[PDB]
Amino acid sequence: NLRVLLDTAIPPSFCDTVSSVLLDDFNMVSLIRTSPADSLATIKQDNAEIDIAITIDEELKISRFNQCVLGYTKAFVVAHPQHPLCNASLHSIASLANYRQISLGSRSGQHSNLLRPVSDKVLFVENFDDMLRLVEAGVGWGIAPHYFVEERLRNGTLAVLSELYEPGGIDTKVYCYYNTALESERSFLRFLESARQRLRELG
Amino acid sequence: NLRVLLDTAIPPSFCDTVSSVLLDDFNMVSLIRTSPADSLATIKQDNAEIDIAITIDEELKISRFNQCVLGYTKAFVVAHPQHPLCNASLHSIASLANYRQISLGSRSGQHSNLLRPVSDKVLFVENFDDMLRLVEAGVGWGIAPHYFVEERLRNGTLAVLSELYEPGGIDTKVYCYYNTALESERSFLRFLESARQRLRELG
Ligand SMILES: N#CCc1ccc(OC[C@@H](O)Cn2cnc3ccc(Cl)cc3c2=O)cc1
Ligand SMILES: N#CCc1ccc(OC[C@@H](O)Cn2cnc3ccc(Cl)cc3c2=O)cc1
Repeated sequence: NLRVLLDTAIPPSFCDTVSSVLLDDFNMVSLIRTSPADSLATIKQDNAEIDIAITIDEELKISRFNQCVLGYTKAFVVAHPQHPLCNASLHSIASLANYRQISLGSRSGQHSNLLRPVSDKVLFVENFDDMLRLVEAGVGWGIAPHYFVEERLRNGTLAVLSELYEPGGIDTKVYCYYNTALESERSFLRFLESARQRLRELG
Repeated sequence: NLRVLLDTAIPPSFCDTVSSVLLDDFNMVSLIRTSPADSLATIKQDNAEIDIAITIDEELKISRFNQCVLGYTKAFVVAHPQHPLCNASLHSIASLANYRQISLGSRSGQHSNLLRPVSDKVLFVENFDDMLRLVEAGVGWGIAPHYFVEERLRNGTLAVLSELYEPGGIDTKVYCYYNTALESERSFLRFLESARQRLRELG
């Protein structure tokens, strides 16, 4: 009985080639979604008995778990096309700390260095859809995975601000936190390669 | 009079296409090398009057400076080919926290989350050459830029441990910390693109 956690920032499609692989080796496989901001909070609860977590969030050592890199995914800073900072200049990008940010909140109330909001003017939400609702309505700017803002960008309903900061979008590591048991377990190594293979393709 | 800081982790070659560009626009251009672990410590000293810093080190806001991404470079965990952990398994990689690490030290004595040593058994050095001296002699393992360990790897004098953690080597962002003045300054934007172009090629 394997239990896998995937945060909202992982493409849902990524699951496709992965869950096939696990199911070839494991007979029961449970899949769980959390906010990127709740992933690590969740695996630390011992009763949660999570075996593997795929998440963008980073911490330097979780008691029962080793860490490794599955690959990279792109996220963008986005606002209402006629947001003040729409011109996307370097002065614009510096000033994100002053303008209202739509951030993912956390059960634990606390945030990693990676996921903490950057502005004093913050408005917390439980998922990216809620976030992008308020960003379309010009309530604030937010940062969200490619696969969320892909549609709304071509539709002209949202504008990118991030390009002069990180051209091509903000590259962000997809980490795999795994219960120590699964080191020297050919099942997990089998998963690890196909998972990497899969996430290279989505690039 | 421009003053640019490049840490040891930046390929020396990167300077080539860059310093040409700056010199087309700026008439005096001073180039300074520090340890990655001293880069940000240095620019914070006000008398240091650094205008631009190219460094792998990360912090969330430095008073007088904005941040952006120039691109990505690869670093590897390396040891003596017959180091205990030479087999490079996931149990090996987890155990790096127990075996002696050769780390870059810092004037400020303190380290960023990114650059802090991961093991209790640490031996500090001022540069990568000193580091790789002691790692060849099996004194410990260390992590160093590609361009340092490139030679010693083909020569069989050093072995990679990092592959099952991050296949292809540990991708690490090259950041550009720049004095706020240089936002809305076509000279700097001119530098910013060629710098990105240059560092894409070195990939
Ligand atoms: N232009 C610009 C640069 C810029 C980048 C990040 C900025 O802050 C966002 C922070 O609130 C927390 N953060 C950071 N990196 C993430 C990566 C991926 C994903 Cl999916 C979510 C996040 C995320 O929430 C601000 C400015
Ligand atoms: N196998 C394995 C995974 C692993 C990665 C880093 C590990 O820790 C190194 C730390 O001491 C501080 N660090 C982190 N990332 C760096 C990136 C580039 C460069 Cl050039 C230097 C550094 C660096 O010194 C340990 C294990």
